[PDB]
Amino acid sequence: AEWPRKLRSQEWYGGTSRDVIYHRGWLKNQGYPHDLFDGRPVIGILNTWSDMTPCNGHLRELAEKVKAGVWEAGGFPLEVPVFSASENTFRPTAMMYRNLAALAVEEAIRGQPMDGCVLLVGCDKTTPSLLMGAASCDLPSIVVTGGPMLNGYFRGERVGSGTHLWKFSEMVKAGEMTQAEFLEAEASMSRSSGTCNTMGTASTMASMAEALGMALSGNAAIPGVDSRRKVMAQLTGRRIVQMVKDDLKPSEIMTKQAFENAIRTNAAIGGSTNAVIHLLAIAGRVGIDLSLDDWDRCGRDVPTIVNLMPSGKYLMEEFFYAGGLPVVLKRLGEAGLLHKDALTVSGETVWDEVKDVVNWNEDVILPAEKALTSSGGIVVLRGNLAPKGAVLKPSAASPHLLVHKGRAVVFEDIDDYKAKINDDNLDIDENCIMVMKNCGPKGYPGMAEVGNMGLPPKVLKKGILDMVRISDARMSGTAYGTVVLHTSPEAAVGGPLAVVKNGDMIELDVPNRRLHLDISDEELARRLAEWQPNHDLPTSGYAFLHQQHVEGADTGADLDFLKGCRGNAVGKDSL
Amino acid sequence: AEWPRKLRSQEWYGGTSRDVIYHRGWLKNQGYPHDLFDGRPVIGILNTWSDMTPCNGHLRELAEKVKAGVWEAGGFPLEVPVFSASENTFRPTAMMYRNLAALAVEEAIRGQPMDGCVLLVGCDKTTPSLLMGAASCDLPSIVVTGGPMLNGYFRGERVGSGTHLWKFSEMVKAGEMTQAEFLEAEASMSRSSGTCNTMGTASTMASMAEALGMALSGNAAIPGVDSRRKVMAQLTGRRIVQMVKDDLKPSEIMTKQAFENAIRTNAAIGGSTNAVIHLLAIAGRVGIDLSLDDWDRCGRDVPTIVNLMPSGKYLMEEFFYAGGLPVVLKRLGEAGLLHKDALTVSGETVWDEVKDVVNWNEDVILPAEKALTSSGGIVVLRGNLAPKGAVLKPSAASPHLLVHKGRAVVFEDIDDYKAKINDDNLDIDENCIMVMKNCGPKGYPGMAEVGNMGLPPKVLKKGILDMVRISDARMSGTAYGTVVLHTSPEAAVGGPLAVVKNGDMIELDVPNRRLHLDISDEELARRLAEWQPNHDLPTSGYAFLHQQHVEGADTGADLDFLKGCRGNAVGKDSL
Amino acid sequence: AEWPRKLRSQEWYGGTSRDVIYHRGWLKNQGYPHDLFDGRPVIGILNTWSDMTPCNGHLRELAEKVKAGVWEAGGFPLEVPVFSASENTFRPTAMMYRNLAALAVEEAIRGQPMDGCVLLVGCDKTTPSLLMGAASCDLPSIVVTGGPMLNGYFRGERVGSGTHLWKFSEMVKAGEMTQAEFLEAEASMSRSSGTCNTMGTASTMASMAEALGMALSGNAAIPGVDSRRKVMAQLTGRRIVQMVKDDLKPSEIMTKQAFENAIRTNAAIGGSTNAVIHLLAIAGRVGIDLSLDDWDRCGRDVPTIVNLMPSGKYLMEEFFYAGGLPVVLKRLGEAGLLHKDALTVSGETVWDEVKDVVNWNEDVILPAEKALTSSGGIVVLRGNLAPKGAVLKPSAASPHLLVHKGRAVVFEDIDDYKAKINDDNLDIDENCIMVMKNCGPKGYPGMAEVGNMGLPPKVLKKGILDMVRISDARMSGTAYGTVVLHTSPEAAVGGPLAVVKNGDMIELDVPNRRLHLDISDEELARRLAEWQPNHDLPTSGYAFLHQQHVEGADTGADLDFLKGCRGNAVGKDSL
Ligand code: FES
Ligand code: FES
Ligand code: FES
Ligand SMILES: [Mg+2]
Ligand SMILES: [Mg+2]
Ligand SMILES: [Mg+2]
Repeated sequence: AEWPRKLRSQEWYGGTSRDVIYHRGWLKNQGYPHDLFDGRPVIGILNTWSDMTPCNGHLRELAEKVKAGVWEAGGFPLEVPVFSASENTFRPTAMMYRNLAALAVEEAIRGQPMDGCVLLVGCDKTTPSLLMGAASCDLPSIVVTGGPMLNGYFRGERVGSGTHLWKFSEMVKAGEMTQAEFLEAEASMSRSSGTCNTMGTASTMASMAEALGMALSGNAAIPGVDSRRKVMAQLTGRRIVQMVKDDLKPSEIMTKQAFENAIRTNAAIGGSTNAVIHLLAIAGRVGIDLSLDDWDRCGRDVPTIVNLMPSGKYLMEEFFYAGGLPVVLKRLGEAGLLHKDALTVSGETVWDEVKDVVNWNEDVILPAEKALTSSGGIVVLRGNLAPKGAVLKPSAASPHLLVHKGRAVVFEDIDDYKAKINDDNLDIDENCIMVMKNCGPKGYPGMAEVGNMGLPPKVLKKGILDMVRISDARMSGTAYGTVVLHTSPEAAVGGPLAVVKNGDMIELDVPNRRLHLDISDEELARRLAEWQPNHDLPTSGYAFLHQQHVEGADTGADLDFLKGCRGNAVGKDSL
Repeated sequence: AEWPRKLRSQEWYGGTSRDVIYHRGWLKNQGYPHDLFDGRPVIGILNTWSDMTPCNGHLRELAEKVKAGVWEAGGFPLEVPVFSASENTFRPTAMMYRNLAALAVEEAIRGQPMDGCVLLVGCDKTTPSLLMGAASCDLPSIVVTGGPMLNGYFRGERVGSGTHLWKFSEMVKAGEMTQAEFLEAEASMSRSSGTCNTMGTASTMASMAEALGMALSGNAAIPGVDSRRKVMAQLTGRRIVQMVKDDLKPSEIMTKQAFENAIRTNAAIGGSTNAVIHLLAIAGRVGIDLSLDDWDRCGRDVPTIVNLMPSGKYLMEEFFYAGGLPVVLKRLGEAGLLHKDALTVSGETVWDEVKDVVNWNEDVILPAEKALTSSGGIVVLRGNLAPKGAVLKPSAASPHLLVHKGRAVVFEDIDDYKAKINDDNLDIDENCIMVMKNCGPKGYPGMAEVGNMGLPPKVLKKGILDMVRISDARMSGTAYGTVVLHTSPEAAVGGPLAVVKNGDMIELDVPNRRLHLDISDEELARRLAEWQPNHDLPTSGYAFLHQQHVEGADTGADLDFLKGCRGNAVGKDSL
Repeated sequence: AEWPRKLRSQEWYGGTSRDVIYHRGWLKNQGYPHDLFDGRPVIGILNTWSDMTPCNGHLRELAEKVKAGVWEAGGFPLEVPVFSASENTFRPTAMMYRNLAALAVEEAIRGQPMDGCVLLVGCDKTTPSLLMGAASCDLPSIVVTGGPMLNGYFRGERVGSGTHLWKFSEMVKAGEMTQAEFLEAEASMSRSSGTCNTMGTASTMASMAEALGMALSGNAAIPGVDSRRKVMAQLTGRRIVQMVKDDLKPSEIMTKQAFENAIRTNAAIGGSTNAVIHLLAIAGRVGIDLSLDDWDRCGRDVPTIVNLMPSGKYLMEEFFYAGGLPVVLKRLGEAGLLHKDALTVSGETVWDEVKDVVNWNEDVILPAEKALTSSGGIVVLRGNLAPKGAVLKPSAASPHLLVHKGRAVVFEDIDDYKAKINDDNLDIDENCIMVMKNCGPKGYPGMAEVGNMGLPPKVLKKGILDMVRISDARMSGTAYGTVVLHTSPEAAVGGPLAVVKNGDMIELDVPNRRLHLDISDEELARRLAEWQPNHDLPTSGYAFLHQQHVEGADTGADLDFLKGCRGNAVGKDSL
């Protein structure tokens, strides 16, 4: 596009009408030179900082670095806080507030005199909520990630965010650790400012951001407190001004190719199962046709080569010193698995960004023959038990359980699980299949990370730590096990998983992508004909709104009316 | 000056040596793009903010604005706290520490990789101490003034910072007010963030710096919380980068013409007497030839026209709304009393910055025919009693006492004064002459603002509020009365003032600039013969340093070994 | 100590006089409830933060954490920036300004209404300068250390702060490495906020302050960006308030035993040679008699068990995770080498603080029988060549060189060596004694860190990296080799070292603490008798102050008029 030209902020700040004396005159009450309003690019810095989002606790400092970049680059920077859907404070689950955050972000961008956006995110759900909202305006935008925490440690041994909460609490159930030992691990578990240091949802959506092209190369793995995270922020501030002038919009970056790059990247890094739901959501805002079948297709025969927990051994620091995601993207290109000419916010293709990087540790970023799995992509299972799809993370499942048939042990909701799971009389053993209902988008409500249900203590004491588990919930990106997730449609809407009865037999078969309830079709229609809701039914509030409008996990669990891209047209004026 | 060129900051940050890797490499630990060390101007922003300098309490917010401007102009901003000699916390008196703060500032500038300086100041002694430090280096520098507080308000009346502290405290012991009522005025007295709102030292020094050309036009009177003060700071951050490229140095702005512009401006505004001391010290560092007589000469027949406490009626807000110092300066050029071609930090002559401005309240900036005084300049008296000079602020004195003769009532030090003044048995009437010694630079120590002695209560209860007062002390810029100050040599070093005796007659003659002790030259000669120095001289500490090196107030009371300009040659390196 | 009682801040802020109405009314312009002036402890938070002290980059965040603690404990926190003698910026050498900064710190304490102090330090010379300053007032004070940077890395390997600086630049001279390779490591060398991460001066002075009891247990090794740094700062804020109420003064803490504890801790951790100078300076302000001989006696037979560069293999991170200084202090006590009853700022004895900690890594905090050295204490050599003492750090020297005789190669000043060192025709071998003069306190001036002269490139290429080097300079605490330092008296004040000529025989016998010039008493007699002092002594500014008053390195290189403790009596009032 051509420059100079009238950007949308001049609808507020250019000219001489009483309307612009009002807008420009009132903002000057903070000491701004008059020429800031001359039509140079006005940059919104959307900031999800918050004392109650501790994973992003340093993003105010990151914001100052972005500002200096905009100043240098000739723009007018302005910081705008936005909804921070913090993973560790929000109950019933931060997943419930992702759409709300996206709503507020979209309105905050379109409603106000900003020409381009910088999106400062970190904790799990902040990255997709802000990308969803900016995609619905399609103004030039760029991601700055806060970064992982440093390695935690306990008893001279490496500890990873989340993954060891599962390990320790199971160990405690198995009699291999006391709750007091667990407590002492607390102080050194999260011990710098940043996001979970395993390959959880935070680290995955940072990789997805980088691999879509929405952040400068290297953005994903730089530790939160590392000097170069602040360099990257300043340089992002410089770039965005230039991006506005050129008019490099999100819709030119996140192409079908870009989404396929991010999908094969999730296989390579052992990405979290929530990337499936978020990438779908984000694509539904950009306007790209993207389905569960693209996920399954693209991740097939892509080895998981990044050696981090929960699938592997190390944490985010090692991955960063190994060279980070640009080394994964070079590999994907080297193996012919990359759209090399995808565009990035830098204005270079992904290949031209990464072509010359170096793997500094083949124990962290593995050679293709020593991968954790030769087909690392998440698998989509279908069948009468999950007619709209269900997913599993192969890089952290048990091989002997990937095909398995056992007797169903049913929990009607999460409170049903917590009541029975420790009962020593619970009729369950290691061959059984644990099934849980009503933990989906409408059922939980919010689709909580509870599908990685803990094992019966009496199985754990035989030294068995895995079992086939099925639910319509999610699990943490930090979790592991042979867990079948996102079962669609969810029970709370009369999907077949609502009618599963104890004793029923179920067949899992990953190679044939098959999830089967072994009852006749007559018995199924009969059970389903008697379905009813067995979950909470809100009468008002945002909970009501969510209950009425949230789609299923198989499409991204967006709100139906919030789908797609609504543009950035300035409204009528306010006076 | 050649641009581009290698600036002194490149001695630390330019090239590929082991030494440059150390220096550049370490600063980089804060997140700085490598191109910031490529030779752009590095701008040190010297901040006198401290939680214990309340008058300067908003300087952090101002420093951020200076940084923004620097980034804009393409320099490299680095904030650098420096000693803040707060007038209302430091005891025995901030004056003692003025030189200490100029020493620290001078070394902080030369010892580190600044190419130009920004001087963030406010409270009384911060302005002179930072200007003294920078003059001794002569790197491109520029001033940002903190700004005066809003008006105080007690019982619907205007209350002024300082001036009403003396008015109220004398009314208390006159029997016209109670301390209880004095205390009620407290919280509405100093009720915004900034300096004293009268025409005191901070308002005078702010004007001095503008009048010298060391600060952008309009700097002195903007209220501290007025949004146009932050605008001023941002524009100053832009322009310091350009002065470094151009090499606009302090020696080039503070010429002799500049200093006379300053002296004539001080008479026009009825400025603080401390302006005399501070300005002699500053010219002491630039190396300009400036003397007491220059002061008497230049303020002669310059009418005081700024109707502000303590000479006049209103406060700094009123001054700012009428037009601030630019009006005053223009009137000086219209009157033939301005060096119109003296150059300023802006690159323009002073006349060019002021010649078009508009006086918006002649009740505040008075026309010459209504001037508070016809000869507004501070006067210098000489005579056997002050061989090296004493000063008096006529625009806040009583005309009928400017020629007076009377009986000496003599106080040996400040304890003796406090011990005697309120004694109704003291032989004193309104026609006597109050004399105090041992309050000078070495005597007090530090030359405290105690020269405006309170009158004896019994005189005050006659409705009388002015008597002639002589001492070696200073007085606040906010004080008033017919007060003879800065008497040199001070008693502590054996000046004539030391041998004045109760009952001696003294003659004050201001038109003839005479201050005469009426005793025979043989009698004064022998009285001095028995003079002995003070006891309990400080044997160690800064107090020791000050006792050995401070000069008399007749020259600026700098330290003898700190006079002059030592330049800005980079030192040897530390490895 | 009685509580409640009148603290010294009430001299400014208690009661009803106009003097107090001025002090208290003016600070209230920043918005403080009246009751904050009720006499609760006013805590001065002395901050050495500065954009030009990048090693202390985060101390503003730490200051806020301290304030919060002071609020919680019921005090009135006020932050006061103070001189910041940044090692990586100041030139000629930050050591020149260590006393300047102590001067400022002292006056800012006694001159303002603070009842207690928190010292926020990091970079080498900040820790000692605020400790000297606070020692000369004796108000209750407590230290907060910034903390070290995270490990650096190059080519997947660990790089140490400063230590790898000397290492790499010597490999370039010996042909094993290019300047351009050197430059690549720079971006990953200093990669988080904090101090040098070897066992250098900052690490050592932080350890000395914990060893002294002047800082809370664990204070020393917590990295800058580690979340327990912020906890410690808030815990310190709480504690100082109580210290003021109890009146726990530094003279109560920094006892002879406490200094012994510090000297022995230095040996155990292989600390910097600069601790010898800084500890004596600090003792000179407290009034405790302490000598170079105390040093030699106390470190004898104390093995260095901390296996960090430059002496060992690892960095501060690993030291932190092994258990830090508490584990070291604990071991001294287990070996009978600890004053277990020395009292700390917490009101507990050191042994009571550390007696239960756990060594979490025997490779980093070694067992005695695996120590780097069995007698790790710094050694004090005497002899005709250093009649007043010289020092050497055994834990990082070559043992075959601790008893050696050789021909002297004499550089008369740092410019002399800089011109001679890389000339292949320089007559020198791996058995000569590199001697260099005129780098002492007065000579450099400021006693730069240059005693560890880079070897002759032709020797380095034979694969030799160590030679006996002797001077009156310091070296970096990150330095290694068989280096003799602080040779007293210095050459510039006519000490023997001044007169060595090439070819003189010098003997170094460390086990016998002897350093000998092999010439006749008469020939040395004659040599000195015709010695002239340096020409071009500085005649103004701080350089003159320094030339006139700095004592020798053998007493800590204070200024003579600053030694001792002048207390905290509030001065006369300013009005
Ligand atoms: S809890 Fe915030 S990233 Fe996991
Ligand atoms: S006390 Fe600060 S300007 Fe008067
Ligand atoms: S340069 Fe600051 S600790 Fe080394
Ligand atoms: Mg999550
Ligand atoms: Mg004053
Ligand atoms: Mg050092």
